[PDB]
Amino acid sequence: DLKAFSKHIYNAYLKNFNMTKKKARSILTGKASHTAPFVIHDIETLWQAEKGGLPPYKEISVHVFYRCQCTTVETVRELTEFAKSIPSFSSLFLNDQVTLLKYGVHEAIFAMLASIVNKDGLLVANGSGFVTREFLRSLRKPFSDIIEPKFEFAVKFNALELDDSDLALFIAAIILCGDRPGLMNVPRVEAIQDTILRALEFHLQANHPDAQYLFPKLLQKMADLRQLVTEHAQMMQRIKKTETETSLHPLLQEIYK
Ligand SMILES: O=C(O)CCCCCOc1ccccc1CN(C(=O)c1ccc(-c2ccccc2F)cc1)C1CC1
Ligand SMILES: CCCCCCCO[C@@H]1O[C@H](CO)[C@@H](O)[C@H](O)[C@H]1O
Ligand SMILES: CCCCCCCO[C@@H]1O[C@H](CO)[C@@H](O)[C@H](O)[C@H]1O
Repeated sequence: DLKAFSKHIYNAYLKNFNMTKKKARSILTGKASHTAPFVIHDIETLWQAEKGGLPPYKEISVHVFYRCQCTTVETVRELTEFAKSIPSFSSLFLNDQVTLLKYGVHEAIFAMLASIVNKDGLLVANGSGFVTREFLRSLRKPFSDIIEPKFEFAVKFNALELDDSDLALFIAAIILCGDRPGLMNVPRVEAIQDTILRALEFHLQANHPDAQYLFPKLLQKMADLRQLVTEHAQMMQRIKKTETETSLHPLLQEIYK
């Protein structure tokens, strides 16, 4: 049953991800709690944020880079358990599960990223802090170059105004993608992806009645995410080749192997 298929993915989304877009958006607006997030806009406030774990300190731009690794790695662990909560996904052999996570987590991460982003920055520390975009721009290359492209995508992505129910299905479609290199059972995954996209279109018709061309637009965003991630990978291989003092989390090294 497709209606129940969708609802199961929605529950897995709520059960496995720390913050919903509804949570984040209320913070970024200021309705939620009378204590707004602590703004990190420069070195001082960055230091104050740390006061109130990671590899040896090298410098500020690299410190930010490590904080980013921690969030990506943490989000990978949530995507893994969210995917595992999808019965269709757990029926695949374990190696096929790894292939899809290896080549899908980053696409899923930059799509979820938009939920905690606005034109001015993003949330950190579970909504307790807000890092400004101008500050992340002030970092030295190539760390400023690896951050700014995501904001440009996030702002155009938020213009679609998806709610958490849309995103749950949207993320499952990104993970269950038959195009990944080295997949063993392509037709199985192709079928699963087709069921999700069908349920996604069915969902959007109900959830966004007066939103036209929303489904083809999201398919275009999926294509955009492949471009964004591929560019991100090149910049990562740049850091690995030119930033000797910058280490990489082993899990991410396996993804970029
Ligand atoms: O290849 C990989 O996967 C690793 C390299 C990723 C580097 C690029 O990361 C990004 C690019 C654009 C936008 C956001 C991010 C990082 N993310 C965060 O949520 C996030 C977390 C913490 C801080 C932050 C905390 C305290 C002090 C200053 C900080 F900057 C900032 C952003 C997204 C999960 C990817
Ligand atoms: C199901 C448990 C037994 C699984 C044994 C099959 C191992 O396959 C390996 O899967 C990896 C991606 O997942 C690839 O990177 C490797 O090249 C491939 O050799
Ligand atoms: C939690 C899983 C998400 C992270 C996936 C990382 C997978 O890395 C790959 O694992 C394969 C066998 O495990 C190796 O054959 C590949 O060389 C390696 O690139």
